Amino acid sequence: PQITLWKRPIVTIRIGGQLKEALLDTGADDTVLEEMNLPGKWKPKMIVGIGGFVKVRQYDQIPIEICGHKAIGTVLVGPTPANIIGRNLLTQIGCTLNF
Amino acid sequence: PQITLWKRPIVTIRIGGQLKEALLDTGADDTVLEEMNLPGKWKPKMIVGIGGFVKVRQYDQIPIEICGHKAIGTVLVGPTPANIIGRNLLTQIGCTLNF
Ligand SMILES: CC(C)CN(C[C@@H](O)[C@H](Cc1ccccc1)NC(=O)O[C@H]1CCOC1)S(=O)(=O)c1ccc(N)cc1
Repeated sequence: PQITLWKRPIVTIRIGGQLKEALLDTGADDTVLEEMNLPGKWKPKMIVGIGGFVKVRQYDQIPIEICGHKAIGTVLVGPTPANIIGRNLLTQIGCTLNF
Repeated sequence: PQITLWKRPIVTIRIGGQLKEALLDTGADDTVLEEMNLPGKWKPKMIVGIGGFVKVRQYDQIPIEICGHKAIGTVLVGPTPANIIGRNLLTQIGCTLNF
């Protein structure tokens, strides 16, 4: 699709057999989801945003779908105020910025 | 242009007669630049990011150019780890996300 930017680029994603809303975020290297459960082993990671450093759990090889586009990727979980789809997945599904 | 996302979508902007690099950030409602001096008067504002709330200065009607595209808009200045161009300007210059 083409996603315009006068409103937040919120889309529907699928993870862990559930549908959620997430922000398509070109300014995030990595994908971060608000607190939830994911299966198996996770490493702790540090990310930096505005406001400073946040400790999150990194899950590898997580099946996920973003507007009908399927992928398996790394997904960080922790205290973010918004589900965020970052460049690791945006590139995978072929997303570009155009003007 | 078309800007791909396997690397950070960093572009050249012009503001206050200087060229700087900035992140095209679909996940930022607003444009925030690292500390700099800008003409005239400013209101304080609070923004939220992944690590919490940050106090910034809001300058209105700032002439700016983003990758060859000229505009006048709101620009916030504050302690951000990166120059970021948010949806206020991205929409103006006709940015979309496409996949
Ligand atoms: C600070 C930039 C460079 C990186 N952030 C992405 C930005 O798009 C960030 C996304 C966000 C949306 C909603 C709530 C909180 C954060 N928006 C942001 O700060 O909104 C400010 C900027 C102006 O208006 C408000 S990030 O969240 O810290 C980030 C960093 C690393 C990873 N792996 C994931 C996310």
